[PDB]
Amino acid sequence: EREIHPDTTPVYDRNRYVSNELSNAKYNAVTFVPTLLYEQFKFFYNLYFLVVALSQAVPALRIGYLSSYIVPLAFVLTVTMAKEAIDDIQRRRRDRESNNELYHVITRNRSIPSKDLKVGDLIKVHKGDRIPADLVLLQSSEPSGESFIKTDQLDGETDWKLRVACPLTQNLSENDLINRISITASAPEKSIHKFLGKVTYKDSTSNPLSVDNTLWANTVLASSGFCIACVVYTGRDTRQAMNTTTAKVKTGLLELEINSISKILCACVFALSILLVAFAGFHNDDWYIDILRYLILFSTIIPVSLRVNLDLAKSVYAHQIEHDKTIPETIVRTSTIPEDLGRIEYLLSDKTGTLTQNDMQLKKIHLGTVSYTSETLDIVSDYVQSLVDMSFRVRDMILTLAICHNVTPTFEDDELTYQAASPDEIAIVKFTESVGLSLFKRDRHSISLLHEHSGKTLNYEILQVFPFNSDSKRMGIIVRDEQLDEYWFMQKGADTVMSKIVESNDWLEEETGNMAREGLRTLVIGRKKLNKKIYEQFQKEYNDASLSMLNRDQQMSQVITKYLEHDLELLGLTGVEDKLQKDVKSSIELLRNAGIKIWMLTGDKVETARCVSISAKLISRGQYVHTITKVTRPEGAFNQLEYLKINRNACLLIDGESLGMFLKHYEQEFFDVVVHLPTVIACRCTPQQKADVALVIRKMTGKRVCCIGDGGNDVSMIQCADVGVGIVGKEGKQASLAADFSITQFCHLTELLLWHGRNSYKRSAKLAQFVMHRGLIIAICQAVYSICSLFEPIALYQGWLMVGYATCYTMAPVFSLTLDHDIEESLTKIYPELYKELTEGKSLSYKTFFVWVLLSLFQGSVIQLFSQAFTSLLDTDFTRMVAISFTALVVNELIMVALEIYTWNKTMLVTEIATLLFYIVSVPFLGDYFDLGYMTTVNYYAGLLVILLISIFPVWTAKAIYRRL
Ligand SMILES: CCCCCCCC/C=C\CCCCCCCC(=O)OC[C@H](COP(=O)(O)O[C@H]1[C@H](O)[C@@H](O)[C@H](OP(=O)(O)O)[C@@H](O)[C@H]1O)OC(=O)CCCCCCC/C=C\CCCCCCCC
Ligand code: BEF
Repeated sequence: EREIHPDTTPVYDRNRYVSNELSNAKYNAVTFVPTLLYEQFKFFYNLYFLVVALSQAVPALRIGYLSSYIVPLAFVLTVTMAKEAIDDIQRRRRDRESNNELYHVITRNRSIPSKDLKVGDLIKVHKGDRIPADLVLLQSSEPSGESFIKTDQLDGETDWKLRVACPLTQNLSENDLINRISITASAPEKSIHKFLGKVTYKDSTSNPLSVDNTLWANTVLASSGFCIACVVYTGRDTRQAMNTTTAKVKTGLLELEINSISKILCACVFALSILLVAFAGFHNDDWYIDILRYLILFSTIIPVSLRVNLDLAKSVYAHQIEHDKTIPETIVRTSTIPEDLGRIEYLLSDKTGTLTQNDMQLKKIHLGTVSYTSETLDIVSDYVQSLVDMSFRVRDMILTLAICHNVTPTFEDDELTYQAASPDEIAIVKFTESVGLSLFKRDRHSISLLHEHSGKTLNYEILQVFPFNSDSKRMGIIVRDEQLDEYWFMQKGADTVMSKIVESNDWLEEETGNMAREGLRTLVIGRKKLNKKIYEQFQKEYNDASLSMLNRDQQMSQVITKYLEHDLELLGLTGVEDKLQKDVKSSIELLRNAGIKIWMLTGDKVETARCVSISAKLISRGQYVHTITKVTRPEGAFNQLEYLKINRNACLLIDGESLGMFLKHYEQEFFDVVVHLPTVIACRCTPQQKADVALVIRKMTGKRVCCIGDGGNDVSMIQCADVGVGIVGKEGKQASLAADFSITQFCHLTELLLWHGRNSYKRSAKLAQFVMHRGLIIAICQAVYSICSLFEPIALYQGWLMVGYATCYTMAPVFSLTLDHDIEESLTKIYPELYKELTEGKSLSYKTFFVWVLLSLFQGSVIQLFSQAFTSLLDTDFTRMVAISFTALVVNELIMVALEIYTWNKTMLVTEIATLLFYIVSVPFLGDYFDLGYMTTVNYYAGLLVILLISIFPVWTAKAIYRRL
């Protein structure tokens, strides 16, 4: 439905149509906590500390100070809520910058910004004015023709689309246009190639509307004066918003691993409590309450400290990412999953924006005996300047390059600009202009040049034109010169098709083979000289062959083959290139060397995809490069079967429809094939299919899938991907406004993954190691005391020492791990292989958690038993035993932190000593009610030395042995 009339003031919004601000907002305040709380409190490693601190609801379970349980619970809750709210408001602030762009309007008022622009308010978009919503172009810049919009940031196609103003709206003028014109459009739907509706005028006047009559979403107007359009859809009705899935919160692999080991740790301490209660036997005979009490005692430190440490180390990780000057302006969007980087194994990359700047130029031109590079412009320049032995080759090559195309230049000011249907033509004409034979004027029935040096202006009359078309790959024109009465035909197209029409060309195959190896978009050009009457003979034949209503249109092809394109002289071939992002062709090599199966997923065409892939070293110097294009229906399984037969070592290049079919019916079989390949490339992939592939890879292989992109083409992938990165590109930011991370170019990803991610993961792993170690050591010490004296475990370290060990005395060196560096900043590039060592669960598997358990058990057992050996269990010596136990326990952590530190930074060497000397100011100063004997005699410190020596010698020796081996 949707009858839209200008003069929408009576129903201006008024809930009749949505507003145009596409905010990336989360958690409306009326449902902020009800969502965040129920989200974070479902994982066991959080529910554990919640259930611990929610004890003391029954008085029988009061293990100690209510402060020890409520305080840290509130601390973690408030810190998590604050971080989440800060991230949300920061995203809203950053998004506000693009929501209220300023758009000149014609209905009323001065220019009003977006979020005030709504259905049907005419926008006089200018030049590079990013379109705000879905438009219907009612009037162009008055060329009596069309206007161009480039889809660089909507579907990724690198070629500008053709859009034509509606036929009846070029004459109405503003007065009748505003008053009552009316239009209608179909209800919003997916896809970026369909449209339906009608324009309307007084009485029954009506005309059809088609995809070429509309400008969509963030498509950017290109190379034109201005145009008048009335928005049709807006507010999540755009073709950009409709093709994008709802955002979902994501969780880190490190969080999952810590949950999986916290399950085991809870089971372990529950088993220890059961053992203690059953061993004692006579503990009140209400053994269930006693095992519950012991469980609550043993669980008071580990999980609640783990959440604090992780959530306050994520802040350091995010600050380090956001602050580094080697990756400047890489502001992070999602504070969570900063450590997930470092365990990435797949990387689905976009082509347009991330890889190619969509800038193009004639890198090199070859025309037979020699070749000319862009740097050697001087020779061709002085050759062409004399246009008005090899001169007859080069001059005519350039004179044909400057005339055989579809470009149309226009002047907005003293400078000219190019409106053309393809960057290939744009670059060809730009090269001609640079070498001095600039195109200066264009129109039906006339093509002209402006000549440098001599200042002459050349005028040619195009007699017929054969536009570029798919499955033809040839474009040519018949040119009638009038400076000299000569007729010409000049043709341009793909070598694979033209090579059958060119002269002997004994060198063309060799040159093309050595040309395309660099990924250049090879094109060949030829000519033929005609006369006046022969053109008339051709026209008679072509006019007859153009008979309408007859199903013999191939007569025209036969005529052109007979007369025009049979023996074209070979002027030469030209190599157009895609300007890759800085340092891409080595960054890809580094990433692949680290073990990441870098793929390519693009919305572009197959030829350009292959050319960019070959240019970027994504395909090795020699590979099969299998092609699977336009396969439909299930019967394409023979392609995958032949791929298995080919036995790997053969890159795959697949069309978007083929990928969509294979991922639709042959999910598992296709995945089992593509997994072992070194690289996959997709072409013409719609925004949904990239997200589908990203989901399927993770679902099927378990590995983690990075995704990098820019523009609304990749929002659906970045949201459904892991650690999804966005690039804030020129002329648009919508992708970075929704990505998890942001970077100004693709070169940054090398450092963002190999160094920041790896260091984050290692820091978090070792920090969790130490937290669990310092929890289990005290748990084991209390359990050993209960075993060896039959007293309740809570007797040892009773009072303020539990708080002082949970926090304060020993938090600082444990947090100090998050400032270490595994390797220098620079040495990441020289040894990319290091990142591969994390490919397996080498840091948080049960096989390592149990080793930590054994080491903590030994440490605590030695501590407690040797304290008892150097003291007595009698209550007379309790205040001495507790001291020789607790001080040794604290020094245990303050020594083991220094034992497992890789590089000694200034902060660590300060904080370790500053917490040891804080403990020395601790209970030995105001703690006399516990942990106090004489504590000065030599027999005390000798025993402490012996305990510490026997405690650390195994870890020191093991570290030495396993660093020697
Ligand atoms: C509407 C919602 C309502 C909620 C409101 C809040 C309720 C109460 C708040 C808190 C409760 C208790 C928790 C206390 C901790 C607070 C932690 C935190 O929340 O995070 C905030 C900063 C982040 O840093 P900032 O302080 O914001 O300032 C930074 C900017 O973040 C940073 O962006 C700027 O640089 P770029 O990154 O942008 O380039 C920077 O200039 C500042 O503006 O948390 C932290 O500060 C985390 C700790 C920081 C790490 C410190 C050590 C590590 C760094 C480097 C190591 C190098 C070695 C040094 C050697 C020493 C030689 C002398
Ligand atoms: F090249 Be993608 F569409 F940003």
